[PDB]
Amino acid sequence: DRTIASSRLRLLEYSAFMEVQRDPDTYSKHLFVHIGQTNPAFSDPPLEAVDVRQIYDKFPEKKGGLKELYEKGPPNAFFLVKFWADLNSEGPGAFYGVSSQYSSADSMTISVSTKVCSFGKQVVEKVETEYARLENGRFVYRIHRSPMCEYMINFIHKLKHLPEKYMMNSVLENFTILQVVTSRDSQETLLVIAFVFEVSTSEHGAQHHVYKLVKD
Ligand SMILES: C[C@H](NC(=O)N1CCc2c(cccc2-c2ccc(C(F)(F)F)cc2)C1)c1ccccc1
Repeated sequence: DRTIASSRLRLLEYSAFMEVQRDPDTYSKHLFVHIGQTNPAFSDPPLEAVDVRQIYDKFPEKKGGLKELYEKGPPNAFFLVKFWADLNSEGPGAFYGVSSQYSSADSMTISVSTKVCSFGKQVVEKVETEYARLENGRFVYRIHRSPMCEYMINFIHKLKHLPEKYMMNSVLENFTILQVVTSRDSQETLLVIAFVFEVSTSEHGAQHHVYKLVKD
């Protein structure tokens, strides 16, 4: 279906942004990485596969770690997403947030873990609980303007400081984010997304690419 979905849950949209208030009337918002709600086109080809074994070490090993999650399954829930971040956006106290939306055929309470990882070691984990709302023959879950942690704020600023993009990509090669969305009381896994990043060498802006994770 070329979507980031598992039978239990679907990630409709994902956004990481900075917002600034130019004047009291006007606010400017720049998106670092963006995934939008797109309709599946009949024409579209299947998602390519990446052997999960090959990305194990980019994420912590023991627990909350790909190998273990993937053994727990369900293996249809596991995806990989490659962002090309737009790093061309400033002042003190602009707001840094992450805004996402999910859809389901059921109503649950979902818990969203987000581990920022460096060199496969996790530097921080957020945990968010989100509740179901009903629309369109589906239940949706909205996460509005969730704050960015400061690690990531410092990382983005200092990463933008670097003189050349190829350096940025050198730093990014051991930067990952692992996101696991569970049902809160079940702790059943609904959706796991591994995230890897590259700086957009084009001025084309934010791009992404989705691959299914497999264990042949
Ligand atoms: C709730 C909050 N979520 C986050 O902080 N984040 C971080 C930033 C981020 C996220 C998702 C996708 C992409 C990015 C991102 C990464 C890199 C770059 C670039 F351009 F710099 F490479 C640009 C955008 C989610 C959180 C709080 C505490 C602990 C962990 C998480």
